[PDB]
Amino acid sequence: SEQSLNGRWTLKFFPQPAVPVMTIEGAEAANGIVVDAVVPGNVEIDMEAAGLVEDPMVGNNIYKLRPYEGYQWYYSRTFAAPVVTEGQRLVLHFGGIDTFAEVYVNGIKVGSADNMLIEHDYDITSVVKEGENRLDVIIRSSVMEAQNHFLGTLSIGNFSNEESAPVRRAPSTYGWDIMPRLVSAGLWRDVTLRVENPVTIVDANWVTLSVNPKAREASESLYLQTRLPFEMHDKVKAVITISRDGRQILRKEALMRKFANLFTLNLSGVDAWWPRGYGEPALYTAEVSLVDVTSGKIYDTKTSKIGFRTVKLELDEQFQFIINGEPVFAKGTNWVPLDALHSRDASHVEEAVQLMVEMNCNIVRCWGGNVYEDTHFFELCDKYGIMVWQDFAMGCGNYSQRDNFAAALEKEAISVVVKLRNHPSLILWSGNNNDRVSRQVLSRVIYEFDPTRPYLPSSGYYKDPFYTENPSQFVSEIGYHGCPNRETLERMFSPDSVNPWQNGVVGMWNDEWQTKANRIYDDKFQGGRNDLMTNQVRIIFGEVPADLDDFIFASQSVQAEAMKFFVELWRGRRPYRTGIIWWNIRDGWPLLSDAISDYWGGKKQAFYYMQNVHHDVCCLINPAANGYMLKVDNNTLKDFEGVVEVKDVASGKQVFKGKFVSKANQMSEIATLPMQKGQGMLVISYRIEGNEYFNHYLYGEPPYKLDQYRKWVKKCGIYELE
Amino acid sequence: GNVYEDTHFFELCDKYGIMVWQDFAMGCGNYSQRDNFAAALEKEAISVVVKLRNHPSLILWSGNNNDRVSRQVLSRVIYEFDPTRPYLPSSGYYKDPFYTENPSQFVSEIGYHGCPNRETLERMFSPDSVNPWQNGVVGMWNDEWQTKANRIYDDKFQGGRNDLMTNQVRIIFGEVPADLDDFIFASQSVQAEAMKFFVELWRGRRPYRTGIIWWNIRDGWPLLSDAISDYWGGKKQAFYYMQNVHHDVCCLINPAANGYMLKVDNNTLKDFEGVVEVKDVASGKQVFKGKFVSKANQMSEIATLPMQKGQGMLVISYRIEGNEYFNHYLYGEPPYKLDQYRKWVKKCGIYELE
Repeated sequence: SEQSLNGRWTLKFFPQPAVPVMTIEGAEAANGIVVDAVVPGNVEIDMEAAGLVEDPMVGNNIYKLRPYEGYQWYYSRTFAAPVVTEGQRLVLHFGGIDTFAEVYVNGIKVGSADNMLIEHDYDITSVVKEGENRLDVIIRSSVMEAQNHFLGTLSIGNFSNEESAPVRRAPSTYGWDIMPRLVSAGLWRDVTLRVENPVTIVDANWVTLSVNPKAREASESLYLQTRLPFEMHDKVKAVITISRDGRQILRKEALMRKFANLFTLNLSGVDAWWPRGYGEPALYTAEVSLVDVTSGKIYDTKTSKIGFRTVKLELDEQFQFIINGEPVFAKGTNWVPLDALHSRDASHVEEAVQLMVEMNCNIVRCWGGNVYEDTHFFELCDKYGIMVWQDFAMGCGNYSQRDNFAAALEKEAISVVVKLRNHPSLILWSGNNNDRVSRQVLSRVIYEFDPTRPYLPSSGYYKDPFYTENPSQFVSEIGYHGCPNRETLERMFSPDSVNPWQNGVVGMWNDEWQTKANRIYDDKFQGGRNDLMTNQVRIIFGEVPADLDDFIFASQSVQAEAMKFFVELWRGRRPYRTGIIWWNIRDGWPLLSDAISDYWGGKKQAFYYMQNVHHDVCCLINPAANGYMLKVDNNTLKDFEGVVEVKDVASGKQVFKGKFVSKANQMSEIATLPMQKGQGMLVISYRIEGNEYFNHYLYGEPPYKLDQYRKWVKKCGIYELE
Repeated sequence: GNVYEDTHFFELCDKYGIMVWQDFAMGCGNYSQRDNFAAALEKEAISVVVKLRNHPSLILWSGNNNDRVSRQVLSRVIYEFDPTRPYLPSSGYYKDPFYTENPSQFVSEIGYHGCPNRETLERMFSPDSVNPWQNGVVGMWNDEWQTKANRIYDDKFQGGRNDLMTNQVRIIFGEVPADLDDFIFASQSVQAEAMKFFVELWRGRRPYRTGIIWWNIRDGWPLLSDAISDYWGGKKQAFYYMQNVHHDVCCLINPAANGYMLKVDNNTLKDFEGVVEVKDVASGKQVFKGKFVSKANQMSEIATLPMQKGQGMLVISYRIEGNEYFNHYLYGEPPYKLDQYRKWVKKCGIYELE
């Protein structure tokens, strides 16, 4: 059984002195404040519930959490230890400790945590009592831990904070241009008590050796590691079961004559796992149990949903992902922190993944500035067919080449790889970077613990040749600023600061708008990152509107047209272009950013534009001095037939009407359209297998008139001005 | 896969002139890349290198394998503690093109199964299990024979490794003999002809071929294996065949659709002169007689012999500096008749059927 230690804990906080508190008698003796804390949680959530801090999402209140970065946090609770039989093991499991802390059980230290991003398991079998036991965790300041290290030259001056270089925490917690500075602390993931038998499963590594999708065959390997007392050798059998919706497909039983074994399962009548568009995300329940051959008692059982899929990164001799022997075109978003207070991430995962399902992304890149997402995130990507590109947790910056950092990074890499290597959605590991970390440490971990996935050591006007003539087949990062919806503006800003213009002077941002750009520290300055919004609006629409609703529509339209153009340009230049990962789909804080949706679920206009150019089959138009090139792109393994009609919005004249055949996994040209005069919009209507789809193309050259573009969008009949 | 031999082993190889290729103790398998295993392997490598680096017979260190162990740890130990020896990070029908058209100048591993002598069978097997056929059914091994294949764990199954003995016999001699003594002679003859052919093929294709290391000479347990001698000293028939094609100067014959190519190979630094005679065993007809000059450390061709009809054996007799030497060549193509091959071996006058 598994007993949960989540719930109400006791939290005592106080400023950290020159000598950090490491013991219990020191934590109880320190003059501090005591509050009721919820675990999993962040300490700022507990303090806001106590009325001690104000909502950091509103105004400049984010800077008011500054003093608590030098505090210590004393967690303490009491649990009932279950009765253990002789030979069993009692494990205390922490899913998330932020970050540097000493763990005590019954006044005895059981471990010292030093990594925010990985789990920490402790054996407390010999230190527990009978009845109620006391658990104590004394966390110290993450910021002050940086001064225990001497930084290398290239670790200073990067965009990532110097405080983030020598420690193993999410880099964006120290502040970024898309995430606030909120280091925080606390037990931000589950804390559980586990009772393990003498015979228990240490790890079950499922690996697809081969997959024959057209034959509905697959060869799956199970690298099983167990704890097996020698008196249990030749007396325990491993029971392997592959099932789908309850129906049993294969059952293999084998006697456990050694603690580690490889079982190869040659399956038939099983479907392959495919990313979105290229097929179904077929998942099968894989269960392994350790059963006594005499009494039949089950000692342990591991269950998960696995997918039969092969992954190969073909480096062009600038790459292309090969899934099940087929070259897929990757279209997706970068994944940023779901929340600055990362204990709330698990409450956003389901709804945020749905943003990618609605977008019809087939790939997602987990940004190295974020924590590693939990298992439930990958379980969702498994069943929705979203491939996962995982960067290791290092941000814009170079890191130490010494042995201490390598050992800490090796311990972290092995932990996260073992935790995630069995998800079919996971397809790539990246160093996000001569470097020991990217070309030796991380590559050596992938070499030993996951040889079946590739490892990569490193990663104005939207029609400007900088974007157009970029020779990369696979773009990994690309984004344009977009002002959030009015409702999100009124919620995060003070009433007198909702309008951005200080004194009404167009272009000069007030202090609260400068905070939500994002200004990491509270320095009073004018301009900076927010000027990107007015600059991009001034280019496309000539002048920056003074009215807020006009400025919202203008800024969201610039982001919408720019983002839609990049996707249509990459999908339209196949088969040379092999993939596009844009930045980004969702904000992790109430902020002014280049994401296409906010922290509160407010979808910007770019989200609807991007959604209509991410379909499995998409009719689009690419620019040409000869006029318009009507194309259709197919990101599936099937051919589709439809009828497409293009008419001019301002005149109502029909420019083209005819049927098309979209060949599988390729771009097909439909027709070349006559060049229209001046500026305007073409509406693209096409029907495929009884379903209506819609797209558009804005012709002409900037500067455009804002009021004219708005009429064209409303008459196009696709997007609401809202 | 073995321990490191002690000093007395290398002292013997020193005085008998046997070069030693030493693999580090890692077996068919990849190993950890972490620091703990590297430190343990480094401590082990330095110890064994310091212990053995002064023996003249020792000529090569091998990793038996991007790998830290083979391309960093072990190579770094050789770099510092023994820079005067090289370090290498890594290593059916016997006339099938898989063996014949193998382009490697130096073969490191090659072997064929051979049933041990009757005396070794009766010693390691229970009396009712000495005969391999369970219920007399030819091909089905009893449990004790399945154990000595070798079955690592006591799983009751049929077939597996032991089927290699009957398969190789069925190829060369058409059918598997039911009589034990016939099966012993058939299995040992298949191993003997296959092993002798590989050595004669590599020695006969010099100077392109540079060396051959066959597997293996002795068993380390009472077992059914591809070694040419058992744990109790029982020499299989392949040992005597191999011995006659390992001489410093060896007259041998390599196959050709044109017939037979009588060659002589020299693994010395001296030239030798002799007289060689080849006659057919079944007919007694003399096929060739004449003198030869074997140039040092090279293969020299003597003559091309006329192609004989059907199947048979040629006996090769040659005298060098007052010493008689003997070899043979089996011509024709399988399947052969077991009783006919046995007569040819007995009349060849070299190997005893025992």
